[PDB]
Amino acid sequence: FLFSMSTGPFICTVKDNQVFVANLPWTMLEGDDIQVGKEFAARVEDCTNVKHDMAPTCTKPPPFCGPQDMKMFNFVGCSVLGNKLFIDQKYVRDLTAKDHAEVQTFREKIAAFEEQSPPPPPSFCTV
Repeated sequence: FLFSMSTGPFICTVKDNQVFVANLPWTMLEGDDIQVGKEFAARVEDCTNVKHDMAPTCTKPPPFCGPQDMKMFNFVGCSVLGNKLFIDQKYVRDLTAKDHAEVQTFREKIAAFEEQSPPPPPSFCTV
């Protein structure tokens, strides 16, 4: 398809200080949080690969995994997670009001297309 959407929680882990949420580079840990990232990452690997348990009671995601109920929108060319934009799996910027407007226009066009010339992806998916 040309669109998919979901609500958290998403899989969260850390590699080389980089926090990944839904496979996107959400934020990077510094200072006294670095070791916390290491412990968490270990916990995630143990929970997932050894216990075969992905429940938060096992993984215990720290607050740096972001809001556990944030929304994700996937378009052709880019994705929005929470209020952050990613292109080619790289953070671009925080969404602006205009960006949110494009998201709703796209959702409304996808709806139109469904009951129906598919909508083009939001302009922010380019460059």
